[PDB]
Amino acid sequence: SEQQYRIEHDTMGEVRVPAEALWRAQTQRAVENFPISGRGLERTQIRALGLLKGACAQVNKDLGLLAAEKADAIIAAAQEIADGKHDDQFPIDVFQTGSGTSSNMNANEVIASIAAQATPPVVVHPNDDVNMSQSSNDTFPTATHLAATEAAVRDLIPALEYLQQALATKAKAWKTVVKSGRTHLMDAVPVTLGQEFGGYARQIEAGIERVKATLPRLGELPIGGTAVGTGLNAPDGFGAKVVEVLKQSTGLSELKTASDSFEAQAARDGLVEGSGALKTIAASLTKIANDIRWMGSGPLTGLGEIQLPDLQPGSSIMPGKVNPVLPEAVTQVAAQVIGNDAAITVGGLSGAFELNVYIPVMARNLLESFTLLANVSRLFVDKCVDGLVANEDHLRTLAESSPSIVTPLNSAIGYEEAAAVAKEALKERKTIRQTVIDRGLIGDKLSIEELDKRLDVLAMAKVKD
Amino acid sequence: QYRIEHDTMGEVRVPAEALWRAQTQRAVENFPISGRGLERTQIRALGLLKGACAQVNKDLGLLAAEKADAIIAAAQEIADGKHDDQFPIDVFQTGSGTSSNMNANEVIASIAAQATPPVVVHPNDDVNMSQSSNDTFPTATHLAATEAAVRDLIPALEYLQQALATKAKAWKTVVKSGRTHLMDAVPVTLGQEFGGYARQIEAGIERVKATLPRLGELPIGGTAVGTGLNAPDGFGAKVVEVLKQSTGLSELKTASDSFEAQAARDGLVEGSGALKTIAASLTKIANDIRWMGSGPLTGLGEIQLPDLQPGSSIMPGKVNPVLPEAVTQVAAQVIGNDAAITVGGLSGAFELNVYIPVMARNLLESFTLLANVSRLFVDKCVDGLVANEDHLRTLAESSPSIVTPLNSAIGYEEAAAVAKEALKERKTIRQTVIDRGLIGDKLSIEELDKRLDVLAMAKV
Amino acid sequence: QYRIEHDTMGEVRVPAEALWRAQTQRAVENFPISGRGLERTQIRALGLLKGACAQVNKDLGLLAAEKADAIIAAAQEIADGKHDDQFPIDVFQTGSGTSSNMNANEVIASIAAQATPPVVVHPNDDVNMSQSSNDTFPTATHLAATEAAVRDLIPALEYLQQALATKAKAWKTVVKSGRTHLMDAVPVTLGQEFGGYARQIEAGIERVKATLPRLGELPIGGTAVGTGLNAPDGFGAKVVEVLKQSTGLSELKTASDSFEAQAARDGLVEGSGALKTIAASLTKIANDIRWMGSGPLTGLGEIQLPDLQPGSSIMPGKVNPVLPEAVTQVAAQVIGNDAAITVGGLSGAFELNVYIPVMARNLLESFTLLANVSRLFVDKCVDGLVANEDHLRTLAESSPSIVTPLNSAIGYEEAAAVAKEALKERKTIRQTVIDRGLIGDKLSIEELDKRLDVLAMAKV
Amino acid sequence: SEQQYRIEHDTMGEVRVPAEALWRAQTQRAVENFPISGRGLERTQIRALGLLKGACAQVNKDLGLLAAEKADAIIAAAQEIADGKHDDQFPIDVFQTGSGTSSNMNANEVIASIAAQATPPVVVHPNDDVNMSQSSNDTFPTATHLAATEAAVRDLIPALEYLQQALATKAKAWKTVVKSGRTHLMDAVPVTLGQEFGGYARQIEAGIERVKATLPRLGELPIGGTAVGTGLNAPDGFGAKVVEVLKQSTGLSELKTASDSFEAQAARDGLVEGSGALKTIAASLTKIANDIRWMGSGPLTGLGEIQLPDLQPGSSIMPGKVNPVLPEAVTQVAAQVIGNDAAITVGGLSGAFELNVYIPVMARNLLESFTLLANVSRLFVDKCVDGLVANEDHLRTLAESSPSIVTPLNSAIGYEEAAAVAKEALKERKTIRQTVIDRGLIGDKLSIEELDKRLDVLAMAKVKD
Repeated sequence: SEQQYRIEHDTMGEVRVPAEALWRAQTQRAVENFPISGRGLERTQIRALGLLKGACAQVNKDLGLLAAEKADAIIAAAQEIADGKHDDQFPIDVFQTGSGTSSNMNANEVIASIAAQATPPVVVHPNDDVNMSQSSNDTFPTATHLAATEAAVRDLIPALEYLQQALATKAKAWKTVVKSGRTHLMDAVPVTLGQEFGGYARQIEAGIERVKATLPRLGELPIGGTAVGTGLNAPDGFGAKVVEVLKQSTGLSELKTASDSFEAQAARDGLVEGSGALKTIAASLTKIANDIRWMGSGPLTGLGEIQLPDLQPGSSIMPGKVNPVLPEAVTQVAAQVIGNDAAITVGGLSGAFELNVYIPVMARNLLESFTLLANVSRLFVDKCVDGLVANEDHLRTLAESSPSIVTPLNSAIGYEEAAAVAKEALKERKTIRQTVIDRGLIGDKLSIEELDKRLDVLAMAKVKD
Repeated sequence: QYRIEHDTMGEVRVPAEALWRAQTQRAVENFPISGRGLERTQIRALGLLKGACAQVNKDLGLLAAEKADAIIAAAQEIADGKHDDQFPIDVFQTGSGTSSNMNANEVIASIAAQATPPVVVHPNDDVNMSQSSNDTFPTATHLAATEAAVRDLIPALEYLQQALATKAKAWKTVVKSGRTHLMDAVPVTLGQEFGGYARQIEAGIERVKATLPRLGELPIGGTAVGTGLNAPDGFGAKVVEVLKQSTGLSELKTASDSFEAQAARDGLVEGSGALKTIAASLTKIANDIRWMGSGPLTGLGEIQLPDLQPGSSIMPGKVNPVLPEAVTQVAAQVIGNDAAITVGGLSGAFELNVYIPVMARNLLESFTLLANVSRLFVDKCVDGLVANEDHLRTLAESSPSIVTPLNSAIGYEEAAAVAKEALKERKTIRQTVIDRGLIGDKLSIEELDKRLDVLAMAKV
Repeated sequence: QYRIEHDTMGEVRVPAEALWRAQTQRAVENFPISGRGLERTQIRALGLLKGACAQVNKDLGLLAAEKADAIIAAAQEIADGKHDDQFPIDVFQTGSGTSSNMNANEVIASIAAQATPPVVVHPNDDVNMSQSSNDTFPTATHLAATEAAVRDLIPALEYLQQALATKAKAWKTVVKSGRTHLMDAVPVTLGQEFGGYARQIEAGIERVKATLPRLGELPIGGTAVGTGLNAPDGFGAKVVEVLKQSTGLSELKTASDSFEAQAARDGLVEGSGALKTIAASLTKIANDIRWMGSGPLTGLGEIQLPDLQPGSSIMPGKVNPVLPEAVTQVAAQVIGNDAAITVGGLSGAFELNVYIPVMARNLLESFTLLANVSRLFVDKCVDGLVANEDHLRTLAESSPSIVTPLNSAIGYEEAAAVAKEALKERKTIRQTVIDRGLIGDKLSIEELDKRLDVLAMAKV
Repeated sequence: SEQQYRIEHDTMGEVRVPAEALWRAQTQRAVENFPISGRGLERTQIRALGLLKGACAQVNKDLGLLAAEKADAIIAAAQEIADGKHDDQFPIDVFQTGSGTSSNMNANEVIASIAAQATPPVVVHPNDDVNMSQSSNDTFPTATHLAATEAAVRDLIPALEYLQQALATKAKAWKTVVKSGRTHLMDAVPVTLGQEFGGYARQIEAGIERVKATLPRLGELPIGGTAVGTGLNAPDGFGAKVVEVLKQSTGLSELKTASDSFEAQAARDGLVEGSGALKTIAASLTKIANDIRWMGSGPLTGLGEIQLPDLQPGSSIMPGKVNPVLPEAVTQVAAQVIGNDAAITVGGLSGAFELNVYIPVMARNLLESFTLLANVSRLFVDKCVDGLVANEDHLRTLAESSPSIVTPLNSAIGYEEAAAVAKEALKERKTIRQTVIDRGLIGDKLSIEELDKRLDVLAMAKVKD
């Protein structure tokens, strides 16, 4: 049958709210007001709002500001929200008012409805009780920084740690697997596949380092500053006490009150800082994934250096073809993180006076970047990196083929003559060794024995470990 | 509960009720990255194309009538959105969209298998006949994009432009002070400003339209690499003919070059730059409007915005410009999406750019956000705007820069001295001119008053 | 050694030999930020406009002949680049370009003061007559930008497109293996690929041309806020008339809306998106070319690039694709410049966008880099490219995916099994088909050989 | 008269080089090859190349690889280059080969020409001697990271420190200067001008923090890795010894050898990381500069909160008008840094195998961002921030005018009634105080004395210090 409504109200009047909804008047307005992307807060963001609302109620209870029956009912309802029992009750668009007033009221209203249908029913006012000592202006970006910290510490870093270990495992397994270095895409001097993969492992290690270095500021929460950062209508030390509860319940050691309470509301520069770390990682990952698909290019017309695990038929039309789908997923994610970074930057620069009103869009983009990076990193290990196989014979051949293996003769014959040696070898399809012989260079400056010691490609890659 | 399906890589457990098969199931397992799949508009576009392809194969005698008809019927179901739950593959799939192409192929086969009469079609040999993912998936993308441009954004933009033009006219004699550098300038009317904003949106429409020639190019018929191998002479022209007849999009066309259309997605980058420009226009229009609405008492107080919702969970009675906030945040998102599309576009290699799904995702999102926010910006903000005309008049008469039209009579340097004296002594411009002894051969009182008139000065 | 000049803020020490005056000197002191000033092209554009304005004031009887003639002569000197050392103000000046406008005004006055006969003109009252910085400086910007688009980039792009088209033709039967996802695909010809690249550049030209309608709009005549205060009826139309006659740029026009043209610089954002697209095209073309040239022995080895310089200070005899490196780095720069122009464009407030100098700087730089690198890309790279035809032929015949045209005879799944067997046993496709017993009712030997022909397969 | 040339040569043959030039064959080729932007290396980049070439020669001398006469002549010539005596001898475009081969050869050739015209002349070979133990692949990005570290530590940070001190000085001077907070551009609750400026000071302090947190990786130099990162043709410990010389001569404590020698050449992710710090600062600065020009907007039709120092006549046409030119310079710079960041990102993601060949473009953009930020920050202090004057009476009036001063009544009368109070006050142009009275709210929940204590605007801004 037809959609049913019950009446709710706010300070602007009465609103018809769908009968099955736990949200009330202000949420419903926002539903009518912002039907823009059709996407609302993520699971991670609803969880954070839930945890925060509970902690605030806890502290209000602790300080005698909110009666136990009310506080306990708000905390039980907030726990349910944290646990994901009410995600369908947050229908508000990402592209709502830029302070998140609407989503803050969403949480307030939902908690009130939950508390009213409990056993026994408990009446809490969405503003006076569930929002006691709070503004959207501290709580909504607090929930944002909390979720972002969580994603950094529990989601991305562990994934990156796992990717790094998988790369370092190839660095060790392939330490003496000689091949031709390539600079500018042209034949350079020998390296090992291991040394390359050690490179990649460091890119990822430095990525972990990058994420960590943002945490001291990504971790700052404005809770306590209420409307403008003055903390009006909040008790002394409210923010400190909320953060203490949140640190205890989440186990996130990096959460802290803001250094400056006006900076933490007038700006979301911490979100801009965190995005810069992930855009760096997108650059590292693009590089890594690219070298891997290039190395796996073929079977026959490419570089043919390594074999990637087959994951799915490559082509609706070319039968038998298999494609480096995982590196494609990695490089597409990197592109998304880069675009998201730019969206965060615009948001970040557009604050005015006491409030940056781009929190939902910045929240959306930063958290997405974290999720995509974390997920793609784990898949990159399990469905690509771990099962790579080196084509070792073909790789030694490549190493031996570069005319630039003449390079270690520089100290003996000089750069100019060595260049002539390389030009001649290649013009006459001769080996560097025979060309050296032919050009009359064996003598006091260079014996045959020195020439062979020096052209040894594995020796030339100078394996350190 | 699971059933076994197979592909050329072997056998795969697929959920029993699911209409997709082996290749789709692997994609579900391989790319759980974002948890978001193709949008409604993309699924629709895929369905229409698959029906179009089967129509052409049928017309040309390549695909038997029973098989073609079963595919056409099934693709129409997909197009109409009866099977969106049957497209579970992530956006962040293989960059050609092979997985989503096979997803359409597999789901069509399953629908056909249970139709009346039942008909067995092979996902590769029949439903993918004469096709590659490399031409069809960007064709569906460019089809979705052209549909969004023409039927969604342009109309929304036309609606916003009309609302602004309406204000340009309604407020044509509403004089106020111009501001340049944020400082008191000479007189303008609120209407002039809104005529400015209306042109920005009109120019936005021109900017979207200018991209259609290349945005509407579809690589269909180029198959695997652009050469048309395995497709018959004229497959593309004919599929595009069918798509124009069914969709009514006049802008669709075959690619000028069938290699450019698969090796690159430059038309998507081009489309995005149009959108990026509109983002910038909309940021400006929206900012001016929130600044004009600022107060009640501590800002500029030029106009009143329709109340849409309580502004503050803590500050009672306060109302906030929530709609210009939606707009400016949508603009930011479009700028981000543009950077993503840019990274994708520059990253092609040889016969295939393999960033189609991320490019497609970001371009289509910018379209929808812009179209949706634009309509709302009219109905919930622009239409209800109310000018505080007397306060605006007061502002127009308060700017010391109204001394400007005296330049030709007293010269810039003396006019500057008039301005500075007026300001420092808290005197009017007129009185300062008089005080400084400028009435005489230089300038009559009649002229002074004629030229200091703020409504004349705004030159409607 | 210094002399005293003054403005309405008071007296300023100016270097004695300098032709600029008080307002320019303050700008020199206020903005030592980048150490870079207006480019040659910008100074030229300013000079032409200032002469154009004096011409119109003269025609309309607003500026006496002696004064107008002195200004016209002086502005022509500036235009021809005889006084670039007299424009020392930083790019990062007041965002309206007031400082550079006064710089032109002051230098003109000084030139006029020492001309024959000598003529005293006032920088504000005479040389700036009927003008603001708010219309003239963006007019000069849009004039420079239109000049760069039409006389610099488009011709360079036409030159690159011709060089690519030449290769498209010269190499039309040079068969090689296609690559999609970086993996062995079906056959293409090198020419087809280069036809692809040529279309990208041809589409680039179309993309630049499509921006001219709005890029060539000049706010001239709108003066301080867009209302035309202090300028006579038709000042803009008339200045633009003169500029078209002198420059021969057919694309210059007055603004559709005189407020949009000063409140925003959206035409610059639009122009940049065109350039950004070209950056992406050029990255792709250049990458393919460096990858095709990769080796001598450890890469793909498809083509040889003209040697331009020793590649390595340490690796003797090595040569590197230095020109595609210049191109791809130019592309990056253009993408950056685009982000800068975007931040500028969205940041207008009321009657004036005050980011004109940074916008102007980045748009004009993208133009010059692209035009310059494009010409070089032809003369020092594309023209001299040499195809290794026999190696390419070997690649075309080596791809296991040449089994593809058998789909209609043996079906996708069997063809896949043929490919996999060929690869695993190191057998040819033809032999594998035979081995797997497929010759018969399905497929004759004559047909197998007809369809496996790589040059036919590329379908020229 | 006509341009004169002398003949030089490299391994590709003979080149005509302008007679007054100290560069030789390979530089001249690059001049003909890359006439793209018409801009070459900056003063900072030539200095770094000069310092590096000297240190390499020093270490080669120390280890017995290069004879004293040769080393001493290279070091004297390198010193002259470091000191800026030969900037006109680096004519090569930014948009040269992406490893900087050309600029590395530029330095090698110039040093050789200097050494030849010394007293007595000393012949050093540009490859064999001046480039001993080096590649462009380690030296050019070493000179880049060195210059970037220098700009961070000696240029930006000190400027930012100076901007921060100037902001904190206003934070203290204006601590009790009450005014109306603004959120969403609408009347909020009172703040002081000081609290706002404390916000800004923290944004800049967190910017210093951001720059510092990149240094451990921005400081890594690949010197020692030579061609591919294997250090072939370099002695054991070459990089360590060069860095030791460079640390001693520059006083830059943050310089260090690379953690992974292949990461430091295959990538310039450190440059991407440094750019992310500065783009965050661009966001902070845009915000700060914006609030300042808005506060200074007027004289009569704006917010009229503060007076900015006049720096120049504002308008060629509007006489007497003065414009916030410095904030305009700040916000334009911020835009440039943002665009530069994106150019760096593209470069950073585009590496292949053993070498990222986008070093010149990335170098160009990062260093520019540093210079512009450093210069604009110092001017922002001296020509704007330091001499700001608060319009204190007008600001108290603004504070007293916001209908949102009803906010501290929430705990006494409830959010809904307080909203009705604010709506009524404003509809009937009454004060919040009188409206409270009129609505019959003085009673047991709220005395007249409590109502006056609570509406006190300076008390409501809750000054902490």
